[PDB]
Amino acid sequence: HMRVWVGIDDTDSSRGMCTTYLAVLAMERVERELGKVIGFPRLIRLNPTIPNGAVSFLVEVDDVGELVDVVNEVIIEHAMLDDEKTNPGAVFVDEELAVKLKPFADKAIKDVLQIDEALFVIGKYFIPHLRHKKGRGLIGALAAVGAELEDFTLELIAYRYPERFGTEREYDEESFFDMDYELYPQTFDNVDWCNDVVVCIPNTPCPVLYGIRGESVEALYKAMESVKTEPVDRRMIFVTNHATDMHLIGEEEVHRLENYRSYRLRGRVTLEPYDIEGGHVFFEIDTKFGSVKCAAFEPTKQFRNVIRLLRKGDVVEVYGSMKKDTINLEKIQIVELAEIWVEKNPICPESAGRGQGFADEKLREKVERELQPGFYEVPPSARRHLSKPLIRMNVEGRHIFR
RNA sequence: GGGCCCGUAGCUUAGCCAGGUCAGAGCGCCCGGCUCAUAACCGGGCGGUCGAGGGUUCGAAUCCCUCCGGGCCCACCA
Ligand SMILES: Nc1ncnc2c1ncn2[C@@H]1O[C@H](COP(=O)(O)CP(=O)(O)OP(=O)(O)O)[C@@H](O)[C@H]1O
Ligand SMILES: N=C(N)NCCCCN
Repeated sequence: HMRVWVGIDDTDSSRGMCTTYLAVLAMERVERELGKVIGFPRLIRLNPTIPNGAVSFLVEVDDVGELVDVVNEVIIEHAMLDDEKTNPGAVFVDEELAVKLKPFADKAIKDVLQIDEALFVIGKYFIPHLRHKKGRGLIGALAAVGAELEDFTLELIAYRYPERFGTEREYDEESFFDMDYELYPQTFDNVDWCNDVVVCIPNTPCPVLYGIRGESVEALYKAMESVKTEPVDRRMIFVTNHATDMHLIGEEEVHRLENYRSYRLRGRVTLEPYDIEGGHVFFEIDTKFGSVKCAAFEPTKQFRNVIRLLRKGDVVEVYGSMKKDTINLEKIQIVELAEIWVEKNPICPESAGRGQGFADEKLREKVERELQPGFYEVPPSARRHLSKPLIRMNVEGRHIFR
């Protein structure tokens, strides 16, 4: 007998699968043909700005030889090897040898690595593996079996029947709101009571019927029963880093701010908020690094109404990814609020010269602002996987748009 | 005491000094859409009679007259 971590990534298509499904089909066979799969499989999300999830599951077979073969099959039948955007990869790391990968995984969640850095690893520990085509999978693969989970969450992922593949998903929508209604926060980020959307029911080719996140088996269990939906074929719970901010980089730990990575910076507003056709807002804040601009895009919705209130001077904390040199707000902290006054010519009942008063002074008044200090985030429909929703953070000044 | 600018939908604005698609647009906004993808025009829609008052003219947002509201500059007195 042997304990071994299986890891899979990049296997679906722009019309194929959900890599998580294959990992389940691989689990099914392993569970009835080689041994026993231990605990819940993990769905680890890697760097989200990559030019993205991976799966892993700890098994216990008698013979790793066969183990590989089996998981290779599923990968040679239920995997879209046709498309060119799909280059699968598989790893089998001995239980012990897991932790010794946490770094490599950390590096593939917060930065950008090339296939070599992954081969270099498989080599350092001579790790049984499966490359297909380019096998750019082997990156996520390892990463998935090395991802550290200090803070984690769960996700109940349901799948439809193969024959019901392609059809538009039916479900008594409303049953998810009765849902969110009584478990929340417990089960969360599943719906948007504001933008009126049921965010956990994808509209893709993947067999994924629904997908409910929460913080406990208890909640997920109650939830799965409490909701009306089309027949559920398979169903599995995944431990994930979903909603953990496990990709942000602290400004207190890097000199430059490269593109394709996520951070958390503090700064003063320099250039006021503004729009562009599309509802897209922008504003430049001053920082330790220098001139850094922030985007508060439209899908961000109800967030913009908060972003536009920022005035030159305000001290704020921006949470987001850096692309096009801009930091895409996932959330923002209003540290201190800068006061702003306005000048006006007095009246009897105007200006008469450069130095020749009017009275002598101009009417200076302190206009009260509305925007207020605290943590503001983007509403669920706009939620990013890794992005940690505030309902989870323990800090004050939280404004949770449910 | 004189010299100016500026005022079009809730905002920010094309048009205006070459007066005859008397109304374009972006944001917001109401309503929908999209997402396993942070996302640099996603859609429609309501909405203005062009600061007010008057004159010119077949005709004015558009040229002219003044007023209100903002707001600026140069002299001068002392
Ligand atoms: N840090 C990183 N740097 C570079 N490539 C990375 C990376 N982390 C992951 N990758 C690679 O990016 C590719 C992701 O492909 P997929 O896994 O198909 C996207 P997915 O999001 O997993 O597919 P899906 O959208 O159907 O869920 C894989 O090659 C993965 O190994
Ligand atoms: N709750 C989920 N399973 N998914 C919600 C994703 C929302 C952003 N697409």
